[PDB]
Amino acid sequence: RPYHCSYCNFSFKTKGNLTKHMKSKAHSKK
Ligand SMILES: [Zn+2]
Repeated sequence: RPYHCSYCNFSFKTKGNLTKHMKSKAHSKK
């Protein structure tokens, strides 16, 4: 699963999704 948050453990299956997390104001300015 090459799609794990840079903080949580919210894993996805693709980029469109992982990005959806890094898209919203989740928590990844780094
Ligand atoms: Zn996260």
